[PDB]
Amino acid sequence: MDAKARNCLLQHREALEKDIKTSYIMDHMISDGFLTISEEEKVRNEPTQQQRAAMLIKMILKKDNDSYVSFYNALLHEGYKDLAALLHDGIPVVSSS
Repeated sequence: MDAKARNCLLQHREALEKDIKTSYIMDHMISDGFLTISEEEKVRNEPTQQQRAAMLIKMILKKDNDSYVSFYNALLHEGYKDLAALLHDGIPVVSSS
């Protein structure tokens, strides 16, 4: 069992905040079935500062780890293999061991 992978998505807020900002990528994913769509109408105007993209990412892992694996394939479906590798490179092993 790799618990570090769960921390990768939680610590990937600074990477997604600059790369993927609360948009179709984050919305089309949550509405995909991971979390109820009712949360979308809330996040739209619930947050006010950077916390907006901070609660949207935590919500992904806050539900289950299965949604985290889908987001990796959802980005590779178009052309995000660059950033997608960043997450898939820390989920399994770190670097040395």
